[PDB]
Amino acid sequence: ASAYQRFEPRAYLRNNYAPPRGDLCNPNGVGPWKLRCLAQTFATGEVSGRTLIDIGSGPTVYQLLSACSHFEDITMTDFLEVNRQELGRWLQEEPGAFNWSMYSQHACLIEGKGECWQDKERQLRARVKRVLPIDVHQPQPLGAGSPAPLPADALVSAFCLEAVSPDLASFQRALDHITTLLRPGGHLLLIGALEESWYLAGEARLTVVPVSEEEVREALVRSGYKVRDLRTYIMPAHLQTGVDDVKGVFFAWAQKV
Amino acid sequence: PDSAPGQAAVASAYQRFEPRAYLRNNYAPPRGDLCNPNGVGPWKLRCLAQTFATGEVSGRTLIDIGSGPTVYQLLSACSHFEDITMTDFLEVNRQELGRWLQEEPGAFNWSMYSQHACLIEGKGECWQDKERQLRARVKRVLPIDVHQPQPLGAGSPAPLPADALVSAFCLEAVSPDLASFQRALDHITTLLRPGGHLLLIGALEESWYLAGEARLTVVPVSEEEVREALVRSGYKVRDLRTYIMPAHLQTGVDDVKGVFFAWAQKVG
Ligand SMILES: Nc1ncnc2c1ncn2[C@@H]1O[C@H](CSCC[C@H](N)C(=O)O)[C@@H](O)[C@H]1O
Ligand SMILES: Nc1ncnc2c1ncn2[C@@H]1O[C@H](CSCC[C@H](N)C(=O)O)[C@@H](O)[C@H]1O
Ligand SMILES: Nc1ncnc2[nH]cnc12
Ligand SMILES: Nc1ncnc2[nH]cnc12
Repeated sequence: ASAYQRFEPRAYLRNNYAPPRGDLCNPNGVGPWKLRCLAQTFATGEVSGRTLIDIGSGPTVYQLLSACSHFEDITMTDFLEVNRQELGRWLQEEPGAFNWSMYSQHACLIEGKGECWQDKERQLRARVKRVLPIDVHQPQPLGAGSPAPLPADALVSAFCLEAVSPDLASFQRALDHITTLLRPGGHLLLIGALEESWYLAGEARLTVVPVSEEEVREALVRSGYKVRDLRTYIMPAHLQTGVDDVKGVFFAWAQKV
Repeated sequence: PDSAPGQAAVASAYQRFEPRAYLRNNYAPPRGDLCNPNGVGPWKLRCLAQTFATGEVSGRTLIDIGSGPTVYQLLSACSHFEDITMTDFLEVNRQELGRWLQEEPGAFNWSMYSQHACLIEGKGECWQDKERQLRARVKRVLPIDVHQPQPLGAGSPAPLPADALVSAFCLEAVSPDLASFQRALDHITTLLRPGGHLLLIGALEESWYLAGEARLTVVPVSEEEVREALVRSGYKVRDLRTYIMPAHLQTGVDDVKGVFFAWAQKVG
């Protein structure tokens, strides 16, 4: 909460999206697995519409690489100004931007439509209309007079809720909050840490609520979703690096009813 | 008649061939643009990928004829051959390949090509692994002159006869006339085992191209002239496709009208 005031974007990108965790060459890593989950889901053709909002974007864009060709209006979000700034640098191809090209390349590989990674990035940059503040702890996470088209046809969120909640109940409530952003029938792609209790972001040490796959499932059900898919990636030893105590990564494809 | 004159002219002209300018001319945009699938680059890689994808072209040893300063022509090939020989007439080109082999920063950057080849091969291979494997499998870089009856010389280092040949934009670019071209095709053919395969890529109806100061005179050939030459040398033509160069890609770096890709198997 106040702890997020020390959160360092570059340290976070370093710890999670640079080697080893960010190596994409080996298909058994967390990176390729996450991209794979995202791509397979959209390749189904069942997740579609006009508008999409990414909840708790942080300083990362990989979570939208497969989504962007299915949604012409995209809203990115985060609670921190610094994350939003870091997003801006990439979206505007400004100097010092993080280099997401490995991931863009990999989404292209996985998707298998012969697309060059540059076309992929252009499209993503083209369809992201706005980068907005957000606080999942608020009943109206986006605020009141949001420039964001509501309700969204679809939601994405990776490593936010559990990462910003002290306990299960808070986790459950935050999920309720963002769900009100989602149109009935809409879709939610939720990615997150399993059985994690802390992670580091430079000088920031974040407290995390440790959640299990069944708990995530139950929270989704409790929030009014049908769970279409819930998969688990177990974190191999060589990717336990001192930056957290994550045990695994869950991917959930839920649909609002 | 006498082949020494024409060959002498060609050797004289190539002394001015500039690898960086040539690379810039043909492998940087717009000709190098890999994003448009209708562009020449994507078409070349695609011809190679699909040929190797048949699984019908394999063995232990491969020789790339007239490599120049480029490696793209081996990207799809390298997963099918343990031992690859690269070759060029010009030391400056050989040095260029040397820089890429050592993975120096000053080396020309081929990774867009490596990536694109990974993309269309469709095995989810990252481009660093593809590159890593090409570097490992290139066992030597050798001088060569396709006009000599033994293009690699006598007692060459190369494992002979090779199981397969690749050759991109070499023969026509160094043969003053059709007979020269034919003779050259004959010479490289002696390097290949019977039943082996040759993958030939080249310019169609081109009479000149630029490589810096060097402006080289090319023998313009047609698809049919190419086919007959392959037959004349002892090959069965398995595949001969043509790409017509788009007007927007005719940049004044040459007068190429199109590009040919031949898949030929040496009779035996
Ligand atoms: N109260 C709150 N409401 C909404 N987002 C918050 C929040 N407190 C912190 N965040 C954001 O939650 C994110 C967790 S990490 C960033 C995750 C990123 N989506 C990726 O996939 O790697 C951080 O960007 C953090 O700034
Ligand atoms: N007499 C000869 N015998 C064999 N190769 C020759 C030659 N004279 C010039 N060459 C080489 O023929 C090449 C033509 S350029 C094509 C290079 C590369 N294979 C490509 O795909 O882009 C030049 O590298 C040139 O140095
Ligand atoms: N909080 C976290 N823990 C483990 N892996 C992550 N990847 C992104 N955020 C993470
Ligand atoms: N000499 C040449 N002419 C036309 N296109 C080429 N691509 C590579 N070399 C070429």
